[PDB]
Amino acid sequence: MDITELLAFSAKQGASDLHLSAGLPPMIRVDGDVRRINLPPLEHKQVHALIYDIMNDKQRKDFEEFLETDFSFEVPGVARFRVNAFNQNRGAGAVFRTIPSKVLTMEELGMGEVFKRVSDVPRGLVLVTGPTGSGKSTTLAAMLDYLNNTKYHHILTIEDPIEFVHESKKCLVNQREVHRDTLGFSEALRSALREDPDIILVGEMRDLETIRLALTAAETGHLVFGTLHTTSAAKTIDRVVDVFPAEEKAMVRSMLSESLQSVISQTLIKKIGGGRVAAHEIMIGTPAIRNLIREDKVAQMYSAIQTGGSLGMQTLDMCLKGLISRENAREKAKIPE
Amino acid sequence: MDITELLAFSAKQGASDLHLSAGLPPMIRVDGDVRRINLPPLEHKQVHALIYDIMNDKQRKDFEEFLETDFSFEVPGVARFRVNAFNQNRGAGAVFRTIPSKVLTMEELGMGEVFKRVSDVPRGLVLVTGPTGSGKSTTLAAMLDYLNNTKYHHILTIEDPIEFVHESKKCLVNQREVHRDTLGFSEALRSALREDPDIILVGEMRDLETIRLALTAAETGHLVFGTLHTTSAAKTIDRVVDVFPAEEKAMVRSMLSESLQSVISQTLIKKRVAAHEIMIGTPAIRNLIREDKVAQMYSAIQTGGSLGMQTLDMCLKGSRENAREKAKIPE
Amino acid sequence: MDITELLAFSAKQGASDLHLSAGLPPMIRVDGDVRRINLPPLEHKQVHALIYDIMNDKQRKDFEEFLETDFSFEVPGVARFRVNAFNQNRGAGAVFRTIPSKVLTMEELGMGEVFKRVSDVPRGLVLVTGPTGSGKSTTLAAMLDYLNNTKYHHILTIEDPIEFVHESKKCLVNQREVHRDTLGFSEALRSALREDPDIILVGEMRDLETIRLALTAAETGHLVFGTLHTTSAAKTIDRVVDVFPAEEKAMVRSMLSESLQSVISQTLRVAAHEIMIGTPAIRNLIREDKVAQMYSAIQTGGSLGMQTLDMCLKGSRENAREKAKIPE
Amino acid sequence: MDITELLAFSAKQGASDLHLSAGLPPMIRVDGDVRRINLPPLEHKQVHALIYDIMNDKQRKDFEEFLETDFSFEVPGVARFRVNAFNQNRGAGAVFRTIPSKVLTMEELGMGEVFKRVSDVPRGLVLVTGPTGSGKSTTLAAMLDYLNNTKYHHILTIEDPIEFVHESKKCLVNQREVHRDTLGFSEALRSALREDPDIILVGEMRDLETIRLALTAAETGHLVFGTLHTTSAAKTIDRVVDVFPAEEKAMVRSMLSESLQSVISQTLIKKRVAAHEIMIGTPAIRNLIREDKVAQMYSAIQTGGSLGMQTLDMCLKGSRENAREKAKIPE
Amino acid sequence: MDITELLAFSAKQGASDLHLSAGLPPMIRVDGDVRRINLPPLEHKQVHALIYDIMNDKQRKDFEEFLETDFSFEVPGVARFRVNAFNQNRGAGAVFRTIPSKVLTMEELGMGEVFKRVSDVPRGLVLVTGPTGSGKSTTLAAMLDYLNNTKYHHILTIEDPIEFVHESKKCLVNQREVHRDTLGFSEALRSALREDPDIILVGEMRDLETIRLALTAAETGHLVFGTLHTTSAAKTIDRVVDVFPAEEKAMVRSMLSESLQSVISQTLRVAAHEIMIGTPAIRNLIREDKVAQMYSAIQTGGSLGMQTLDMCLKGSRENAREKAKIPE
Amino acid sequence: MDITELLAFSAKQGASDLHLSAGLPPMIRVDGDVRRINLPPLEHKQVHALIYDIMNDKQRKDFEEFLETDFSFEVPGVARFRVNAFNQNRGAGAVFRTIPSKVLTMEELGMGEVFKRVSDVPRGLVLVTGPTGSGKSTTLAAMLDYLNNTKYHHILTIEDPIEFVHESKKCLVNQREVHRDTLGFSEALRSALREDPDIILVGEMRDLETIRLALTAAETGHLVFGTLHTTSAAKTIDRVVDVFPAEEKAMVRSMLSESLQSVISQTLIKKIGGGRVAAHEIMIGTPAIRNLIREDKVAQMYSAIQTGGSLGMQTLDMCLKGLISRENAREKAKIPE
Ligand SMILES: Nc1ncnc2c1ncn2[C@@H]1O[C@H](COP(=O)(O)OP(=O)(O)CP(=O)(O)O)[C@@H](O)[C@H]1O
Ligand SMILES: [Mg+2]
Ligand SMILES: [Mg+2]
Ligand SMILES: [Mg+2]
Ligand SMILES: [Mg+2]
Ligand SMILES: [Mg+2]
Ligand SMILES: [Mg+2]
Repeated sequence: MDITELLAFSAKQGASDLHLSAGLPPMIRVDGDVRRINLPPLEHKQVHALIYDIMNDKQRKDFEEFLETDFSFEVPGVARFRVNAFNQNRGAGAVFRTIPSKVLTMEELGMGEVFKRVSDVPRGLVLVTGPTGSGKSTTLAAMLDYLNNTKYHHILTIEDPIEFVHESKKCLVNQREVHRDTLGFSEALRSALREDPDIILVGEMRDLETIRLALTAAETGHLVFGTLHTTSAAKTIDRVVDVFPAEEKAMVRSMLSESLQSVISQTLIKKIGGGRVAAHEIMIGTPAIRNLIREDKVAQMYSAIQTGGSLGMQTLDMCLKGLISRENAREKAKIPE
Repeated sequence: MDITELLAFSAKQGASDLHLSAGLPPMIRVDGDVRRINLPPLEHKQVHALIYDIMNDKQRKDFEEFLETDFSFEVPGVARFRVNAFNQNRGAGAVFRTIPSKVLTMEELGMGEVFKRVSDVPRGLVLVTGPTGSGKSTTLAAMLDYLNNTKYHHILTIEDPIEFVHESKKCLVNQREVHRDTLGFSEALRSALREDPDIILVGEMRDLETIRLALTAAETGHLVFGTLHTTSAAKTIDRVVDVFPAEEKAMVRSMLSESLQSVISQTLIKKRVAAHEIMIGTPAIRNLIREDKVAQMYSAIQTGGSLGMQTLDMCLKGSRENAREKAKIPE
Repeated sequence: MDITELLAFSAKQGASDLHLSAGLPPMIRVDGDVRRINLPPLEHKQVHALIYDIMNDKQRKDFEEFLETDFSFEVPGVARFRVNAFNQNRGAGAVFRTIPSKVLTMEELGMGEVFKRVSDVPRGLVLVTGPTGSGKSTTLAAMLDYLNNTKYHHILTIEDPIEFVHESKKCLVNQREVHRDTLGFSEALRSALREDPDIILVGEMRDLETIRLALTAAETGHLVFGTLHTTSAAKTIDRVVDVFPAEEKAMVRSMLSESLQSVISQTLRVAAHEIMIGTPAIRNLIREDKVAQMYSAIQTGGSLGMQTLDMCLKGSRENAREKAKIPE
Repeated sequence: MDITELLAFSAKQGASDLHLSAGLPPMIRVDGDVRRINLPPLEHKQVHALIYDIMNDKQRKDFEEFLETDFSFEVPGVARFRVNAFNQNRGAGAVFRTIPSKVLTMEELGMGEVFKRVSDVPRGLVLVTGPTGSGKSTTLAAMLDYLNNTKYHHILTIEDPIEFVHESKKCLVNQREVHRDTLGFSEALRSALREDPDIILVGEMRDLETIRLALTAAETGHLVFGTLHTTSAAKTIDRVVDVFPAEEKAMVRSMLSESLQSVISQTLIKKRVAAHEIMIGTPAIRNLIREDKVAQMYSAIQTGGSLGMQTLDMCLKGSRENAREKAKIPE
Repeated sequence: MDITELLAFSAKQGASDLHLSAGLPPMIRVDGDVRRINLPPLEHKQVHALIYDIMNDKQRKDFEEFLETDFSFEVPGVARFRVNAFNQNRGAGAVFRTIPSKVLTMEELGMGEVFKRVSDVPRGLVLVTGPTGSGKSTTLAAMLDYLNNTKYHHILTIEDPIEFVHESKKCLVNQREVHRDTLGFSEALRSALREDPDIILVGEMRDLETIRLALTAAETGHLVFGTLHTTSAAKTIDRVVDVFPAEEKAMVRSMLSESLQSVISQTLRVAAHEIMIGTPAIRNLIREDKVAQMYSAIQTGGSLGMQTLDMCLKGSRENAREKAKIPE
Repeated sequence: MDITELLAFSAKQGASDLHLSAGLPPMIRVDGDVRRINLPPLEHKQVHALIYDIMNDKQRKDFEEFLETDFSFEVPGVARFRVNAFNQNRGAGAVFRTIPSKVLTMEELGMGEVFKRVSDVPRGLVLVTGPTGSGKSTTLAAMLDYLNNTKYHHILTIEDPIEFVHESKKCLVNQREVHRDTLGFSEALRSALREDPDIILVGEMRDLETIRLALTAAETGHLVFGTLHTTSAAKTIDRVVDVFPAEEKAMVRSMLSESLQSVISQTLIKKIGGGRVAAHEIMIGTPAIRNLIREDKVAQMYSAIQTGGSLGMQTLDMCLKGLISRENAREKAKIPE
C-alpha cells in the first residue's frame, strides 16, 4: 500500500484531502469529515519515507531546513495534488489536497440561466465567494467552461497553483501558474492588460495590490473574475472596501460601484439523503445598487436583493427555502425561522 | 511561415491582434473574435523559437529571467506591434497588438475648434480619458498634430511603447520609448524638465510618482498631456486625488486646481464615432476642485456651453439605444 | 540529589515551580507560596553544574553568551517543564515551571453547555484570556477535548512549547512545537492555511504578524482559538486593536468585528469566567468603536450564556472581591 | 596609595563620592563640597592605570572603544561603588559613588502602615518618585524588606547597578545587575515573565520599552515597582503617558488606569526627614486616569485621607521655611 | 561645423537653447520659438559623435548605461551651457541651455528700493519663485550684486551648476559647484554653518533635507536665499510645508513663520513680481495655518512695498491677462 | 608670510575669523565685517599648499575624497582655531575661526549681580541665546568662571569642539570634546548623570535627544546650561516646545515649566565711538511665569518681564534704553521708537 495506492484509494472514495500523520493510519476527508482509512497506524519512519521519496532534492532541502514546505505532485492517470509537508509532536505529517480534474458543467451542477447571464456580461467585475471548501472554484470553472463553450474570446488566468485545467474550445485559454509561469499576481496582471484578454481570472482578492490591479483591469474594460471568503453580498462589498487604508477607500468604493457586475456568495449543505448541494446568494449590479455602493449605503442592499427576483437575484435565505433538511438549512440561514 | 509572414498574414486579414500559444496554431482577432489560422498547431519549442528569433539579447534576458516581458517590434512597410511574451500551462506564448501608424487630423476626426482652444493653452494639464478603445491616443495624436502644424515648439513624448509616430513639422518632436530610449516614466519626466519642452505627453497617469512629476511639470510651466480610464470629468478629478495617501492629498488637490486646464472624457459609439465630455478649467471650477466640492462640477459643465464645455450626455444628443447604453442618465 | 530527583520531588509535592538560586537551597512553589526544600544551600558552582548538565550545546551557548535563556525539559515518566536560566547577584539561577500534562474534561472542570456552544461554531475567532496562571490553557484544552470527542475534524495547534498533549479521538490532532516542529508562529500559521485544518490553536498572540495571520485564518473560514493576558472582554477587544499602528487599526477593527465569535476572560482553586458572545449588536459596537458600551451588553446577554466577571463571581466573599471589577 | 586605599580613605572621611581627573589630585565630595586630598596631582598615565587596574577585560574594552563606561565595584568589608569612567580635555577620569549597603526598615524610617498596605497589594504598579536624593530607592528597599519579612514570594530585581542587597528571608530574592547579570532592562523584563516572580523592581521608568514591559508585567498579574523623577502624583501620571507617541498613548493610558495601585512622590527635608505625597488607586481615580481628567486628581488625593492618601503639602504640615521651600502652595 | 561652432552660432543668434535631434538639422530657440538652422539634417551617427566628442568618460558611461544624462559644458570666450543628453525614436538627442553669464544690476533690471530693503535684512529666509524661465536666478544675482556692492560680508553660494559668476567687491564671494566643488546640497549646507557666511544662496530647494538645512541655516542667524517653482507667495508657503510628511509639518510651519522674511514670486521681456514681506500678522497667518488670508494681507501691505502679482501687472493688456491671477 | 604669521596677524587685529580663498588676498573678519588684508592675491596653488601643509593624512584624505572637511588647529603660544576647508569656483578656500583663549570675567564684561544670581541657583535650566556671533558663549564662560571662582562644585561640559578651557579653581572642571573625548552629546549626557555633576554645559539645544536628555538632567536636579539661536525670552520658549512632535509637546512644556530658571537673549551692538557692547533680555523663572509656560500662555510673558525689574528682569528694548547710537539701538529693538 504505497502513496500512489493511497491516493488512488482516496480518489476512489471521493476524498478532497488525504492526511498522513505519524502515529495514525492514513485519514481522508469526505464531505467535510476526516476519517481513518482501515489501515495500520503509520509510524514516523514510514510517514517520513512516504513523503521523502516523492520529494525532489530542492523540496527535501526546503523541507529539511525550513521544517515545512509546499509543492504539487502528480499521479499519472489519477490526479494532481497540492502537498504540504510538516512536523508535529509525533513526527512527520502531510496533506495531499486533490486538485479537481474534470471540469463540471453548469448543467452537471444544476446551475441555471442566471449564471449564464452573469457570465455573459461584456466587462466588469464578478465575485464568487464563500469560506474554504464551499465550492467557489468549481462554480467559477463552470462559468468559464460555459464561456469557453460559447464565445470566441481569450480567457487568461492567474492561479497559485492552477486548479482546473481547461481545454481551448471556442476561447483561447491561457492559464498561468504563479511561481512557475510568472513571478507573481501583480506581474501577471500588469502583463494581462497587454495580453489582449477578454476575461481574466484572479485567484483571490486579499493582498491589496492584486485588488488594485484587479479593479484597474475591470475598470479598463475587461471581464474580471475574482474570489473572497465572505458569506453574503454585503459582507463581500464591505470586505473589498474595508481592507484599504482611509486615504484609498473612496476610489476603491467608486471603482467598485462602476465595475461590479455580480456577487455570488455560496455554501454547501449536507443534502438530505446523502452528499451535498450548493446554495447561493446572488446579487446583480444594477444602477440602484451601484448607487448604494457609491454612496456607501450598502446596508440597504440586502432588501434590494430581495426585490431583484426578476433579474435572478436572491438572498441566501431565499435560496434555502428551495433537497436539504430544514435544520441543516437553519444552521446556515442568515435568519433562522 | 515565419513570424514576419504570420504578421503579414494577420494584416492581410485585417486582424487587430495575433496570438501565439504553445499547443495551438496561430490565432488572430478580427472584428472582436479570436480565430485559428489554417495551420498546424505550434508546440512550445516552435513558439519559443519564433519569439526568441525576434527578441534582442536584453529582451531574451528579461524574458528568460523574469518569465515575461514587453517590447515593440516593427515589420518594415507593414506595421509596428506592441508585443508581450509570457509563459503558461502549455508553455510559451505571445501577443502581437498592431499599432496604428498614421496620425489622423482633427478634421478627419470631425473635431472642432474647442479642441484647438484646449490644445492652444500655454501651460498646464490636459487629460484625455475613457475606457480602452475609447480613442484617447487618437484624440491626443490629433491635438499634437495640430500643434505640430501651428507652433514652433518642442513636443516631447514618453510612451510605453511609442504608439503614433509624428513627423517634425513646425514643432521639434522627440518621442521616447520607455525601456528602450529611457529607463522609466520617472527618469524621462525628471529629464524632461531639462530638455526645454513646451509640450509633454505622458501615456497614462497611473503611478503616483508619474502623477507627481506630471503635476510638477505642469505647475513648472509646460503644457502636459495625460490619460486615464475614468468616464467623466468629475471622476477623473476625484481619481487623481483619491490615489494619493492622506498626507499628500491636499497638495495634489491644490496643484491640480491651479494647473488643470481641461478634461476630455471619451467613448466610441456605432453610427464608430467618438463622443466627448469636455470641461474647461475656469476660476469657478478651479475653486470647486480647490475646495473639494467637485460634486457640483457636473452642472458647472452643463452651464459652460459658451466656452465649449459639454457633458457626455449632452454630446450624445447630437442609434438612440446605442446612445442610452452609454449615457450617464438614460432617457 | 540531582536535578531529575529534585524535579521528581517537586512533582511529588505538587509544586508548580522549582527555583534554583545560587546561595540558597532549592525552593518550590506550592499553592502560591515559595518555600525552601530541607536541603543544604546550593552554591554557584553546583547550581551552574545542575543547569549546565541538562542543557544541550546550543542552550549552553545561548546561556553563556546571552547570560540567560529559555528551553523545555522532560523527565521521562514524570513531567515536562518550562525552564528559564539566568544570572543574579549571588550567581546562576533557574526556574522550572511544570507543564500540566493530563487534559481535563469540561465536566471535570464544571464547564457548562455555553462552552460547548462556543466551541461548536463553524468558523471565526475565539479568545480565552486572563493573567499568568489564570487557567487559560486548561480551559482551551477542555474545549479542544470536547471537539475531539464530538467532531470528525482536523485540530492543528502551534505552541511554544506544547503544553497539553491530546490524543486523536474523532478529530485528527496535529500539535506543532515552535522552534522544534516549526520555525515560528508566522511560518506555521502561513502553513496552516494549506494543511486543511478545521480548528487552529495559536498558543500565543505573540506579535502583530501572528495576529494578522490568526485573523486571516479565522476570516478565511477556519475556527481559530487564541489567547491574551487581558482581564475582561472589553480590554481584550481594545487590546487587539490598540497594538497596531494607526494606519492599520481600522482594518483590524473591521476584520475583528466580522470574525470574533466569543471572548472568555478568566481567573482562578476554582475558575471564574467572563463570557461574551459575538452577536450583531456587539459586532457593531466593535465595528463602530463603541466597545465602551459592551460591558452592559454582556450584562443583558444572559439568554445566550453571556456573563460579566462580577456576575459569575456571585455564584470566599473576600476572595471574590479581591478579583471583582466592582467590589461590593 | 592605590585605588583601594583611596576609596578606604574616602570612606574614612565620610565622602559620598571620589573623583579622579587627569591633571588633578584625587578629590572627594563631603557634605556637598568637592575637596582635594592632600596628595600630589595625578597625571593622565597614572589615572588611566588606576582605572585600568580595577577594570575587567570587557570593561577595559567598553572603555577603550566607547571612550567611557559604567560598572559596579566592591571593596570587601568597606562598600560597593557605582563607577563611571570617561575622558576629558586633560585625559582620563572616573567617579566613584558610594552605594549604601544596609537596608533600613520601615520602622527605622518612621514609615507607617499605609506603606505596608501599598506593599501588600497582590498585583499592579507602584511608583516611587522624586528628584535625585529624595530617597526613592531607600523607601523601596524598606517596602521590599517588609515583603521579604512577611510573604513567601519571589522578589526579582533588575538594577543598573544593584544598589541595596537584600538577603532572602521569607521571599526568594534574585537581584539582576544590568550589563553584568543581564544585557538590558528589556531582556530581563521579557525573561521576568517566565521567572515566576511575584514582585518585580525596575530601577527607573525611563525608556519606552522598559515602561511597556513594566506595564505588561503589571497587567499580566505581578506587583511591579518603578521610579521616576516627577514631583507629584498627577505629574507622574501625565509623564508616563506623555512620553509615548500619539498612536500609543491611549493604550498606555488604559493599561495604567487598570494597573496603577499607588504613587508615592517624595522629597528630603532638614529637621533630614522624608515627606511623601501618597495616592491610592481607587475606581474614581482610575476613571480620572482612564478618561484623561487627571487634573482633578490633586483634590481627590486631598479627600482620600481615610485610605491614607495625602498631598505633599498636607504631609508637610506634620522648619516652616524649609517646608515652604518644597510646598506646592507656599503659605 | 562642429558643436563648438554650432554653440557659437546659437550665441551669435541670441538663442536660449540649442537642440540636437537625430533626423533633424540643428535647431535653436530664440524669443520662445524653436527653429531649424539652415543646415543639413543630422543623422544618429553624427549627433551621437557630436555629443560623444564633448563628453568625458564618466559622462559617456552615465549616458551609455543610463541612456540619458546631464552635465555642464563650456565654450571658452563664448558661454557655459546646461547640457542634457538623451535618446528618442530616431536616435540620440541633446539640449544645450545657455547660461546667463553677465550679472545685471538692480538698476539695469528696473528693480526698486523694496528689493534692497528685502536684501538688507540681517538674517532669515528669502524666497524668489516662479515657473521655469521666469527670471529667478537673475533677480537673485541682482540682489547679491547689490549686497556685494554695499556690505563687507561673506556670500557663499551652492549651485547645480553655478549660473552667474560674481566678482568679490565688498563681499567675499565663494561659489560652490555641486558635484565638482562639493558632493551635494546637504554636505555644502552642513559645511556652510562652519564657513562663517553672512549670506547663503541655495540654488535648488532640491529635497526635504536641503530645506531642513536651509531653514536651520536661516534660523541659526544667516541670511538665506532660496528658490521654488511656485507662482505666488501663498502657494510658496503652502508648498514648503506640504512637501513634508505629517509628523514633521508643524515644526516646519513654525520654523518658517519665525524665519521667513520675504517671498518674491515672478514671471516674464520685462519681469513682474508678487512681493510679500514677513510682518507679525503674516507670521501669525503662517503659524496658525491661515495662509488663505495672506493674499489680501499682501493687497494691504503697500506701505512696506508689498504687491500682488495682479497689482504689479497693472503697471500688452492681453499679455498681462494671460498671466493674471484674476483676468479682468 | 606663512599661515602661522597670517593667524598671528589676525589675532593681533582682534579678528574672529581668517578666510583664505583662491584668487583673493587673505581676509579677516573684525567686529562683523570681512576685509582684505593688505597682501597679494593668493592663487589656488598657494591656498592649497597653505591648507594641505597643515592637514594630517586623515584630514587630507577626508578633504580630498569628500571635497570638504573640518578640524581644529593650534598655533602654539597664539591660539587654537576651528578650520573648515573647501572648494569653490576659483579653487580652494578655508576659514580659520579663532577659539577664544582667555576667559573674560563678569567684571571685564560689565555683567552685574543679576548674572550671579542666575548662576547661583542650585538646580534647573538656564538658557543663553542669540544668533551667530552674538557672544552667547562668552557670557556663559563668564558665568562658569564665576562659579569656578565661588563654589566647590563639579562643572562638567560637553562641547563640540571645546571652546573656552577653564582651569580648576574651586570647582572641579571636566570638559569633554565631542568626537574625541566622547562619542556624542547623548552618550556624554547619559554619562553625566552618573558623573556627580553639580553643573552641566550642553553646547546647543537643536537635535531632540540632546534636549530630552538636557531636560531630564535639569529635572533630575542638576544645574544645566544650554543655548539656542533665538532673540527673545518668548521665542526661546516657543522654540524649545515647537521643535517636538505633537505627542511629545505636553511633557516638554511641563518639564520646562518646572525646570527653567532663566533665559538670557543677547545681541552685540556697534558701540558709539568704536567696538561693540552686549545688550540682554533677561527673564527669571518665577511661579507666575512658570504657569505662563505650563498653561501655554507665554504670549503674556513679555509684559511679565517688563514688570520683573525687582528681580533684575528686563526686555531687550528696556536694556537698549541704557554707549550706543539711538539708530543702532533701533536697528535691534523689538519696538522701534
Ligand atoms: N560682550 C561682548 N562684547 C564684545 N565682543 C564680544 C562679547 N562677547 C563676545 N564677543 C566677541 O564676539 C565674537 C563671538 O563671541 P562668542 O563665540 O562668545 O559668540 P557665540 O556664542 O555666538 C559663538 P557662535 O557664533 O558659534 O554661536 C568673538 O570675537 C568674541 O570675542
Ligand atoms: Mg478553489
Ligand atoms: Mg491609448
Ligand atoms: Mg498556559
Ligand atoms: Mg535611587
Ligand atoms: Mg535659473
Ligand atoms: Mg559660542
